[PDB]
Amino acid sequence: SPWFGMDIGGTLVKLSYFEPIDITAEEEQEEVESLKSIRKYLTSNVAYGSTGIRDVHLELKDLTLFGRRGNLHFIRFPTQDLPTFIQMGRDTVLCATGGGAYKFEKDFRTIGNLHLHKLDELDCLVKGLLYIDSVSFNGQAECYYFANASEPERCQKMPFNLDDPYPLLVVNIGSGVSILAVHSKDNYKRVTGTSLGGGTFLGLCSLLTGCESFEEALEMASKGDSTQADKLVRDIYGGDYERFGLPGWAVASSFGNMIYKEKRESVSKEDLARATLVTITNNIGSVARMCAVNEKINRVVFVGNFLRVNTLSMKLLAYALDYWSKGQLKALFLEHEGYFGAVGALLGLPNF
Amino acid sequence: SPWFGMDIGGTLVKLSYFEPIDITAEEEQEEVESLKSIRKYLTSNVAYGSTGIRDVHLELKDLTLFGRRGNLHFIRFPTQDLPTFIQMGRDTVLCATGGGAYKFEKDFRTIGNLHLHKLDELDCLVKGLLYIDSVSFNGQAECYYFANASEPERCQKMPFNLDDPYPLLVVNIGSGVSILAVHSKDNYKRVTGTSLGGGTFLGLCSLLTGCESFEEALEMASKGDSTQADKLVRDIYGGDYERFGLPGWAVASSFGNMIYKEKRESVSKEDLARATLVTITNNIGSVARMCAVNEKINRVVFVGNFLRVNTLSMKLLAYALDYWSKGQLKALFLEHEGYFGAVGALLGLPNF
Ligand SMILES: Nc1ncnc2c1ncn2[C@@H]1O[C@H](COP(=O)(O)OP(=O)(O)NP(=O)(O)O)[C@@H](O)[C@H]1O
Ligand SMILES: Nc1ncnc2c1ncn2[C@@H]1O[C@H](COP(=O)(O)OP(=O)(O)NP(=O)(O)O)[C@@H](O)[C@H]1O
Ligand SMILES: CCS(=O)(=O)Nc1cccc(CC(=O)N2CCN(c3ccc(Cl)nn3)CC2)c1
Ligand SMILES: CCS(=O)(=O)Nc1cccc(CC(=O)N2CCN(c3ccc(Cl)nn3)CC2)c1
Ligand SMILES: [Mg+2]
Ligand SMILES: [Mg+2]
Repeated sequence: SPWFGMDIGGTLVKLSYFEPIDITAEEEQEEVESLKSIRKYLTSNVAYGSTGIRDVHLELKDLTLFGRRGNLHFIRFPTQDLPTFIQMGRDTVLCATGGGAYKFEKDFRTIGNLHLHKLDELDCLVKGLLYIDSVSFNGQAECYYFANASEPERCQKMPFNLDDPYPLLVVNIGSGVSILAVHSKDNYKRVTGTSLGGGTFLGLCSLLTGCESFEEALEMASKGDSTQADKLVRDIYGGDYERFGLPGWAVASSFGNMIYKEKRESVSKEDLARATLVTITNNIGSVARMCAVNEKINRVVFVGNFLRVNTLSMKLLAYALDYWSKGQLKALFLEHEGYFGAVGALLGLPNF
Repeated sequence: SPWFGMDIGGTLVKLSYFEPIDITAEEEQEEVESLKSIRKYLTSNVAYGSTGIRDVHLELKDLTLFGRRGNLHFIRFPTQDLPTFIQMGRDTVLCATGGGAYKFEKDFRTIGNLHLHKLDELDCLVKGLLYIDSVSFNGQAECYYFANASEPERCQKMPFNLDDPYPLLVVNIGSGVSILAVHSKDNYKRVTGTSLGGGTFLGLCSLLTGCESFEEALEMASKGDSTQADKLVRDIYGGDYERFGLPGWAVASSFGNMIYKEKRESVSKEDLARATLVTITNNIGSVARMCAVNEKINRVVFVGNFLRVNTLSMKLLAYALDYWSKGQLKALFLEHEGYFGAVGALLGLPNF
């Protein structure tokens, strides 16, 4: 049976596959032809169907897992296309997490003799994050931060060490946002959550700009000016609100300038895309800072796929968390953002 | 000179006017004709120009202020129409607060011999809130709450006593949101703020629904179904996420269902109006709960004009704060929501 780990989220399905590389000549013969077909199909292709993609750059090579050496692959496709994935399988023990592990449980059982073990989203995320950081990113650091995020000419990506990870605040930005407090390998809790996450950015941007992909929305946002839609502190005061340390550039009312008809007619759809990204990202950073202060944790790590190929939100989170906390909080990022739940699910395989 | 108090916000100008009713026959003669014209104009009309409105139902009658008896009037008009207000005046000591007191300072000085004293937004709000509650709403309670907000058949407006107000968390929902911690009459601080406030609701609703007024947006929202645009917990899990006490009706991703083109074509503009209101209101309630727990305050009072003639957001805030805090936090409301800054400004008159 192939070694899979699956995280079926509200938007994307994340799959981690361990490809054995220490296969003996005897094991090759005893290998069923289906096992050879799936290993070939997954390793000989980087695009599966019309919506499946293998993130080759994230592959962990020559990893010792469950006593065998192999390569850890990372694959994603939209949850909307899961019925196609299941239909291909109908023509194995599967450890699955995320909300879709429960919603689509009966659908997975349509595969004959398939064993489905539902694992919790929290346990898989924590165990997956701690594991990937422990085995490193092919010798490189899994965790990184943006040094000197306050100054753009110095803002550069730099590695960060998590050999003593606790305490840790995990901000999972998926369709929504989940915030976890990790005090030990077995002591972690979900602090809170907010429904304004990646789905809000993509949903609002589609309504406002007509964008047809997450990548197209980011490209629109890169060419836009969010101040054309947002009302700033200087729009209300004429300058900085120094009594409470609020600079003039700070946003006072997101989309606040859109109450005037003349500015709705002048705003570009690139501006609305940027304003949507800024609004969602700033609110997540503010909520993350509030939970960090209440939980008394100074390291805040951001995961989920809202931040993939999304450097603007990362830089925005890095600058915001450093400025507003006056340097006491650290925004941290991980190379394998959206796959930790799938890895944690795969790590539950020996328990069955 | 007339006794005015003005709060020039980013969206609305709030004006409090004390009309003397104990005027003697000698004072009437010594009264200049301009003083008689303005008192007549403000008391003989409920609509000033095309955008000014006097909230007659909020008037405080037979109030003893500064040693004289009189009526306290409450008037509002859009900040966009302030140049008209100033032009009418050009053809008096004015205590003004809000961001517009600084932005439009030079404009007020165009009125000959006018004395403009800028007062801070925080001091006027706290002093205005505590004053109106102390003198009551014509014998009735200024503060009220929604009892049994968990059960709709029992949810009813009930008075609330604030004779010992401290501690108190004030959530000022204007264009943005400001959150204040009030520990005493002279010990209060701005905890934090979020740019997702009333301006975000009105701005986004105008972009999505083409609404042309705050009242029209609320009427659209009353006829809509926010679940047509929001992705719920049951949309991701198929039911309740009982591991973390999340019911199936809870929103997992605001506007999250709008990532699918088929649902963007099926959603009504009434649904988008409701989803905008719910998204903004729920996020404010969640932020208010987080600040209340960190500040260790159990009474959260909501002010600003985002909640005027807006019972849905009030009921939403009342239900959310009671449910998610498991009954430990209380959502409180005040009859004179958006005028406390203007009252506090007027109360600074003896200091000049
Ligand atoms: N190719 C993509 N398609 C859709 N969304 C993408 C894509 N790439 C990045 N994203 C962003 O990543 C977010 C989803 O991230 P993800 O962590 O996978 O959430 P999820 O697990 O599927 N939902 P949830 O059940 O709440 O965890 C989307 O809302 C987008 O903002
Ligand atoms: N007639 C109205 N016109 C516009 N907005 C209204 C109106 N009535 C209620 N509102 C709502 O009330 C919000 C403004 O409330 P308000 O407390 O007066 O803010 P403000 O003080 O002018 N802005 P700020 O400078 O940030 O305090 C608007 O964003 C609307 O959501
Ligand atoms: C990965 C879990 S998921 O699959 O269910 N998706 C998901 C993603 C983000 C948020 C949520 C919902 C959530 O966490 N809530 C707790 C905090 N809330 C509030 C709201 C108002 C108030 Cl006054 N107080 N608290 C709103 C409800 C779900
Ligand atoms: C009445 C005062 S006003 O006139 O200036 N209007 C106004 C209304 C609401 C909010 C604001 C701005 C504000 O309070 N901020 C502090 C908290 N923020 C963040 C953002 C990200 C992070 Cl990581 N941490 N903190 C954002 C900035 C202004
Ligand atoms: Mg997820
Ligand atoms: Mg205001």
